Amino acid sequence: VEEKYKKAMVSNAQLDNEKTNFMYQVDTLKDMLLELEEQLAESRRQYEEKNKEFEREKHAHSILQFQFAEVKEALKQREEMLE
Amino acid sequence: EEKYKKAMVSNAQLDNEKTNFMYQVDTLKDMLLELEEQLAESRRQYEEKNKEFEREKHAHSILQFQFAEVKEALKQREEML
Repeated sequence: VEEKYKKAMVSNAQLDNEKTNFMYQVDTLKDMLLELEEQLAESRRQYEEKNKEFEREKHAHSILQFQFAEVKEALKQREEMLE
Repeated sequence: EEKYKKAMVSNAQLDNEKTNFMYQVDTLKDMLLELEEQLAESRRQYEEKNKEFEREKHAHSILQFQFAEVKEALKQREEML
């Protein structure tokens, strides 16, 4: 039937166009997904590299606290010995 | 009225393809939300460390000066012995 087949290929156009829109949609989201992955990986590097600096510092700093508390004591004992 | 069979088959196909894309949109949307959550956290974690590292460096300087003074104040009482 002319009219049944008409509506059908008219529907075929409706669908095929709705489909490519959803297609263009998922790909758009897919891109965003990977874009964010890139950013997240960037961010993880930063944190890691800072944390590494912060450790080197906290370590070095901790070595001094030791030597200082050691020399502070000796100093106190030279002032003690004379009085 | 003979290809009308195949127009309907092509139609049901397309409809279904549309549905599968729909589900994809949904789950991608979820993933994305979960992701900026993570990204944001990471960025926040960085910001606290950078602060933490500035604090450390700063304290580490203060000490370095104190040590330098107390080690030179000690040399003048061990060169005396």
